Formats: sequence, C-alpha cells, structure tokens
Amino acid sequence: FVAGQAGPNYPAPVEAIKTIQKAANFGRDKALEVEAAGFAKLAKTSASNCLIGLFLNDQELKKKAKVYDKIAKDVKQAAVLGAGIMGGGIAYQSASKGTPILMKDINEHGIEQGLAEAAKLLVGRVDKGRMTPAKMAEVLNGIRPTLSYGDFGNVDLVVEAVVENPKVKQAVLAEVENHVREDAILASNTSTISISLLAKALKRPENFVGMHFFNPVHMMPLVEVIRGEKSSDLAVAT
Amino acid sequence: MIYEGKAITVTALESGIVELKFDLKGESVNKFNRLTLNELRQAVDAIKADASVKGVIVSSGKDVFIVGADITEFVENFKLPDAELIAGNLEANKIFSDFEDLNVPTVAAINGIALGGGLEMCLAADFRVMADSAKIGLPEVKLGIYPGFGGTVRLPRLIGVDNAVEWIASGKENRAEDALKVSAVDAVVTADKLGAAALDLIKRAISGELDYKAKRQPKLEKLKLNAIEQMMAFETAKGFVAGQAGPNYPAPVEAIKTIQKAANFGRDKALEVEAAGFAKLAKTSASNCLIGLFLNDQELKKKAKVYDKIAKDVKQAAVLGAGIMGGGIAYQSASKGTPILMKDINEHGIEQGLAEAAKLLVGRVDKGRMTPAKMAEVLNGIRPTLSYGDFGNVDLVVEAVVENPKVKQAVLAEVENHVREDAILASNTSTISISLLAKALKRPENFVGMHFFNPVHMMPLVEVIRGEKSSDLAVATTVAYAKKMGKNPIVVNDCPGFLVNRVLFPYFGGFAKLVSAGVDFVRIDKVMEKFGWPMGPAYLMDVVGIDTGHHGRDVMAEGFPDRMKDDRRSAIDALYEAKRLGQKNGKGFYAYEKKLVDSSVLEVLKPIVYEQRDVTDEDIINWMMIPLCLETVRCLEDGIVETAAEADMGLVYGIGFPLFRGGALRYIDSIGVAEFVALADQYAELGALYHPTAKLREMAKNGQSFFG
Ligand SMILES: NC(=O)c1ccc[n+]([C@@H]2O[C@H](COP(=O)([O-])OP(=O)(O)OC[C@H]3O[C@@H](n4cnc5c(N)ncnc54)[C@H](O)[C@@H]3O)[C@@H](O)[C@H]2O)c1
Ligand SMILES: NC(=O)c1ccc[n+]([C@@H]2O[C@H](COP(=O)([O-])OP(=O)(O)OC[C@H]3O[C@@H](n4cnc5c(N)ncnc54)[C@H](O)[C@@H]3O)[C@@H](O)[C@H]2O)c1
Repeated sequence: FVAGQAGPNYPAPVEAIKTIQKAANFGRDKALEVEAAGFAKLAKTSASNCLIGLFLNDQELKKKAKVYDKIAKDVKQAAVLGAGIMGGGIAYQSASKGTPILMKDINEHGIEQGLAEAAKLLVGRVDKGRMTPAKMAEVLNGIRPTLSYGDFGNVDLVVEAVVENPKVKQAVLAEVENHVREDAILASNTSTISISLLAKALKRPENFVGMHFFNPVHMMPLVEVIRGEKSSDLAVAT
Repeated sequence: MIYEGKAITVTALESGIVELKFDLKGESVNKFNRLTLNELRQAVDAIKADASVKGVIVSSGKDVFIVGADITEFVENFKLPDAELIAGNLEANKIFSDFEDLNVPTVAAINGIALGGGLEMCLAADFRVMADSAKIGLPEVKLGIYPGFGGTVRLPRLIGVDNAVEWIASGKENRAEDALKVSAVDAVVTADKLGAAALDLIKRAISGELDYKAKRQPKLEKLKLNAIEQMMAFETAKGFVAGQAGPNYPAPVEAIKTIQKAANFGRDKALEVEAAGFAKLAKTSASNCLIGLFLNDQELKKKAKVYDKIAKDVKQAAVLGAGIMGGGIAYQSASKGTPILMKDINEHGIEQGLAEAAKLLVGRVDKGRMTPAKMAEVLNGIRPTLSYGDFGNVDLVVEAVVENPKVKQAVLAEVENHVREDAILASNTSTISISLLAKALKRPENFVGMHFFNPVHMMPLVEVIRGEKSSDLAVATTVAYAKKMGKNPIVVNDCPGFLVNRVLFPYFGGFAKLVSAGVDFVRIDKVMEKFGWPMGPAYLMDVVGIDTGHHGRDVMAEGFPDRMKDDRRSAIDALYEAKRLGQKNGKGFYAYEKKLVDSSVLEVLKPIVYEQRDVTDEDIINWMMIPLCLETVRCLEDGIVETAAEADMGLVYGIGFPLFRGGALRYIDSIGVAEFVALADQYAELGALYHPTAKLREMAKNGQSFFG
C-alpha cells in the first residue's frame, strides 16, 4: 500500500513497517534493538537530510515572515476585480478563511460565473459530510457581489483579475485608486505582464505590488508577492 | 375506422391491437365533459363487438393526458337532486367498468398530466406506462369531494390502503418516480419511447407473458388487508387527517370512511359507497364554497393576463431595508429567481437582514428539504449594499423604511435620482397614504404600493396600492413581480387601511365592544376559532401586537370618522396603558413565556367593562362578522377592489378567512343577501358598523347576490 502511494524514493515509510514486522514476535527490549538499528540506517539516507533541509528552510521562512508581521496590516475587508476562474477563486479563499471580499465586474454575467463556481465548492463538501451548512452561509455572506465601486470605501487590499492586457489593467487600476483610500494597497494577479509597467499608471505606486495566485486558486499553495521598483516594504508585507 | 368522435378516435393497429386516443379537437386539453363520456360509451360498445380486437392502447393527442372536467359543469351538476346525481355517476362508472371487464388486455400510455378523472380512466385499464415528464393525481379534495369515477375504489386496491388515502386526502400531484414506487404505474420511459413501450407491453400480455387477468383481479375483489389490520389502517388514517385538516373539511375524512366500508366488498358495492358519499359532499356548505374560490381564481387569472401585457419583468429587484420586512422581501425575491439588493444606512441593519434570511434556508437544509447547492444560489441573488452605486439597473425598488411620511419622502426622492426613469418605485407602508408619499417624487407615475405581510415568507397576499398619480404600467409591473414571487397580488386604491386593515379593525371593533360588554375574551376567540378562524381575535391582537393594533386604530379613525371613530376606552387601550404590548412583550390577553391564560389581566380590563349584558355564541359570531362583511361591501361599492372575487380572495390570503366559507361577501350569499340585512338590523344598535348600505339593501330586494 505504502510503496504504491509513496514511491521507492522514500525509505522511511516502508522501513517503519519492516521494523514492526520483525519485532512482531519479540518483547520490548528486542523490539527497541530493531527500532534503533533502522533509525541509524535512515539517518544516513539522502532523502533524510533533504527532507530535514526542507524543514530547515521552513524555519528561516517563518523567521522572515515574523519580520513582515511587524508592519503588516490585517485586511479586514478585501476586494477582487473579477470572477469566473481566478476572480471567483480569490473571492472564495478570502471568504473561506474569514475575510469579507468584494467581487467587482463590468457585467452581470461575470458575477454569475464567479458565485457559480464559488458555490459548487462549498456545496461540493456539504453534500459529502465535511462542512456544516451554517458555515457555508457565513462564507457565502462574506462574498459581496457588485457592479460599482460604491462599496470599496473601506477595502484594505484589492486584487486585479482582469484579462492580460497592460493597456486595460492601467485604466482599471487607475480608476480604482480614485475610489479606494490612499493607504489602501492595490495588487495585480497577472502572470505574463510586468508590474513595474502596470505601476506607472497609478499616482501612488508605493501601495502597489503583485499577488500571483495559481489555478485552481483553492488548490495551489504558492502565492508569489511580486515587488515593483516603486513598491514599498509595507505594501509587500501587507 | 372503428370509431371517430370529436374528442375520441379509435384507430386500428397491428396484430389486431387497436388504439383509443383522446383528442378533443378545437380545445387545448382533454376532459370528461358530457360529450366525452358519451363518445367513450360508444367507443367501448364498439370494441365490445369488434372481434378482430386483440388489445387496447389508450393514448392522448394533446399535450396533457386527461384533466378534470370544466369547473363550470361541476356547479351545474351539484345542484341537481341527490337521486339524479347518483344516477349520473352510477351510469358513468359503468362505462369505465365495461372497459375494465373488457375481455382483452388494456394499457394506458400516460404521456402527460393525468388529473382527476384522467387518472381514474387509467386505473380502469390493466397496465399503465407513464412518461417521466408527466404527473398524475386526484385533486378532488381541493373542491370538497373525492374521486367519483371509481377512484376511491380502484386506487386503494391497486397501490394499497395507506398510499391511497394519502393520494386522495392530499390531492397532490405525483412525479413519475414516486408514481412507479407505489405501483400506480407499471413502467416509466422517455417521452419519445413511450409509444413502443405500450405496444411492446400489449404483445407481452396477449401471448400470456404478463397475466393481465391476474393483474386486473385485485381491483375487482376485497382488500387484501386483515380485519385487525383494517381497524388500524383506517382509524389511524382518520385520526391523522382529522388532526391536520380540521372538522371543517368533510371530504378528507369521508374518503377514508368510504374505503373503510367497501373494505370487504367487490367493485360493484364499492362503487355504490363511492357515489353515495360523493352526493353527500357535493351538497355541503363548504364544497361549493371551495369551488367558489376556484372560480375567483380563474377570474384573477384572466385579469392577470391583462397586467401581463404591460408589465416589465423585474430581472433586478432591490429593497431599501432589512431585518424583519426588508429581509423577507429580499428572501422571497431571491428564493424565486430575482437578484434583489439590500440597501441600508448602517452595517448592523444589513446584518439582521442576512441573518434571518439565512436561518430560513439553513432551517430547511438541516431537515432535508433543500439542497445546499440551491441555498447558495439564493444567497448569491441577495446583494447587500450601503450605497446606491448598484441601483443602476434595478427594475423595481421596495421601500421598507420605518413608518414616517417625512422620512419616506426624503428616501424615495433620493432613490429616484439614482434609479432609471422607467424604473418603478414602491412603498411597503401599512398605515400611510401613497398619494401623500408620491408628491415628493418628480415622476409619481412610476410609483405605486407593494404591501407585504409579516412574515413575508409565510403570508400569500400582496396588495398592489394605486395612487392618484399611479399609472397602469406601474401597477401591472408590481402585480407581475408579486406573482413571480409565488404570491397573490390584488390591486387596491389608496385609502386608510387599504383592504385588509380597513376590514380588520371594524372586525376588532366588535371585539372591543364584546369585552366592554363583559364578555370573556377567552370564550370569544374559542367560538371564533371554532367558527373557522386560525387564531381568535384576542390571541390575534397578541400576534400583531397591542402597540400595533393601537396605532392602526387611530389611522382608521382619522380615515373614516363617519363610522370608525371612538371616544370611549376599549380593552385595546387598557393594555397599551399597562405596558402590555403583545407576544413580543410577552404580555397581552395571554402570557407568553406557549399560550397561557393569566388572571393578572382581569385587574387591567376592569376599566373597560361597562354593562354586563348576556350573550350566546350565535351573537358573538354576528358581533364580529357583521362589521367585517359590511366593511368588505363598502370596499367594493366605494370603488376599491375592482371585483367581488378579488375582494374575498383578498381576505382569504391576508386575514386568513375560513376557506370552507368562501369569503366575507360569499358568506353574505350563504346566509342570503336579504336575510343578512335583517341580521344587521337586529344588532344595528351597535353603531354605523352594523348598518347596511343603500346598495346592499337594494340588491337584497331584487334577490341579487354577490356571486349570482
Ligand atoms: N489560465 C489560467 O487559468 C490562469 C493561470 C494563472 C494566472 N491567471 C491570471 O488570471 C487573470 C485572468 O483571470 P481569469 O482567468 O478569470 O480570466 P477570465 O477570462 O476567465 O475572466 C475575466 C473576468 O474579469 C472580468 N473583467 C474584465 N475586465 C474587467 C474590468 N475592467 N472591471 C471588472 N471586471 C472585469 C470579466 O467580466 C470576467 O468576469 C490574469 O491576470 C491571468 O494572468 C490565469
Ligand atoms: N408589524 C409588522 O411586522 C408589519 C406588518 C406589516 C407591514 N409592516 C411594514 O414594515 C415596515 C417596517 O419595516 P421593519 O419591520 O423592517 O422596521 P425595522 O425597525 O425592524 O427595521 C428598519 C430597517 O430599515 C433600515 N432603514 C431605515 N431607513 C433607511 C433608509 N433610508 N434606507 C435604507 N434602509 C433604511 C434600518 O437601518 C433598519 O435595518 C413599515 O412600512 C411597516 O408598515 C410591518
């Protein structure tokens, strides 16, 4: 079972079994001798020190992370400019964790697709026994659809999910910076367009950075925080 | 061909099999009128002689299969003497019986809706094939009667006593899936394949594969149940229905008592029991009343087609409020498929709105009545907001702001600047004039009144108030948007109290007088709830709230001083001045800790008890009904409700008028327009609220009635 879901590359998983398999007829003493014997064998394997290195790198990361939290602001009101694929996903993740996120779009049909897939996910688990409907409601209440920037009055961070087009993105982001606060942080989700370029449109590029999510937004872990030449430390930290 | 009528065509087919199709040329649907019964009669006698016949397949040429006969013919038939009516069914059932005793395999191809006699027709056959997109049922009880064409005889023996009692006592339609489970149908197939389904089945019966003689036997003999089992099977059924229907509707229970008698008889004697009871129910002073509602319904539908010619669909609704009424209106709108906005000045407001709007959907999901996938859709339609930024494409707005003319004018006016010009505005006020709140807008033409009730998701009625500056399109749009939310809209001209409220208080006036007359209110509402009312006058004042019934009184006073003014102190005042405010406060006529009689009220109602006049029950009924009815009469003469049918249905949905009585106006007809006038003079010593009108007295002389 393990060999088919782990791979011949990870010795530890299988060695643990072989160990228990040998001491299957011994007492505690002889069992311990089999335990330590295998422990030494794994402590020298190449997969060991590497996995150990991963966690070794994890610590350094969390340490750097703590440096950000010293100036980072807690977005108590998020907002995304889009829906459907990426827009809806970003609106989902934000709500699923406890962050009222807005869903702005130029057409009603767009907001439809956004809420559509954002619903198939929650219900997709309730119809299996993994989430309480009471929770599905809370999540669906955090997401607030809109066709105007009238509710962006208190957004702490905006994520642009508009189509890949520098010309367009500049007109959009610029239009948003007029409604949002001045301390508010803007962000782009582009994957093939320069941030430093999309930043020359804003009148306050300091509060602009890059937040690159992946497809699907609710499955992929990584979220690159791109820093433009005009980006500030606070913008990135946030 | 073998036979050819104007509603039935019997065409021959392969292997001797012959098809009997129900196709009423000229009309849209099929139904057992006087003609069809005669043509089917000849059709059977034709197949009964044709020796080349090897099987019969009953089909339908129209969309639906076979629905109930014309409602108009029903009334005409339910006036004939009991002896003549029984003979009408005794000979009717004979027709279907002959098709049943036909020495040849018979199968029905239910392609579409098969209700009332339609299903009874199929029951006569041996086998039954149904299209998955069809529905079958016996909605006979929806009129105060039960299956008269052998329904109460063949169904119980085909699908079992219990299942039969349900299908009959409820009169609900049944989907394809459920129809097969109870064996009401023998097989379900796609629409296109329904044809061969019948043909293939016939051949498998003729050859002997499917013993049709044995499958037909069950409904030609006594029930299979034990005597002991029968005792329970019926008594429990009776006890169940009687506890969820009420002693006011005979049909539901009579059906059971019928099946209970024929529980040991064959088809013949069973039919004798069916017809016997059918005649008994056809004469009840409840049956024709329910039938009256069916008529009023048809009148509303025809008028409905009028508004549906100038009403723009509301693909984007929006309400200015939340919490109680605002949240409800936002719920109903979304629950039916209409993205509705929720505007509010403070965030806490939107909180309450979405709160209760959530406890409703989740309230059903946690019971197995709604899919979470649906709960999401509904919660996605509701779009909270604190600004008018999203009102750019709203087709209709409903104001749920607190009762305050000054405020409502500032709000509505502010909205008209953001919404389009063709957009329709509306008010949900219950104690404020629309014509007054309309003088603030620069386009009063697009302004009307949409009055919902509490709770918004429970109450059916939705009055469509029309201001002096209101347009026909504005009204029509509101009606359609109301009907689309699964409601029952009825246009009402702007006036203090409108329709429901204008009749509710004069009704409460009789209550106030009773209390002041030393009449125990606990007894009063016990006679009213027995009369048919869901909740008695007293217990009703608590549900609505004394503080509410008090303000509403003042509104009706300044509105109709000539007959609705009062200078004395009623029990309504004794409570408002005793911090007692109803169910919300936990203190009214009863104590609400769920409904107890507390003697701590006697010390408060003393200042109201004037005389100590004696009184029976029949009096209480008149001390209450006379005012309500007479007022309804005025709401028709003065020119408020366009018709009499709409007038009654307005109460049937709003105040919850006893269904087995038809309504306020029809109630007068039940007792007689002329006799009612005399009933008004006997208690005329109680004010103008008990004095008939010059028009009510006149029509009482000509013998005319409201629904003649
Ligand atoms: N292929 C992928 O799935 C993928 C992978 C990685 C990154 N991305 C990033 O995602 C973004 C594109 O998002 P998508 O995949 O949902 O595209 P999409 O075409 O699926 O959806 C575009 C949405 O943006 C809305 N929109 C467009 N212009 C708008 C404006 N001016 N204001 C408001 N709403 C507007 C549209 O109405 C629509 O709802 C890009 O930045 C792209 O680099 C996509
Ligand atoms: N007794 C009842 O329950 C009952 C029965 C019938 C009809 N009504 C009608 O219902 C209405 C009262 O509504 P309610 O029960 O929600 O009152 P409420 O006091 O419970 O709630 C008022 C809500 O309206 C919001 N509001 C106030 N002014 C606003 C504005 N300008 N724009 C947007 N939102 C605004 C408030 O923030 C609040 O959320 C009245 O018209 C009343 O006649 C009530």
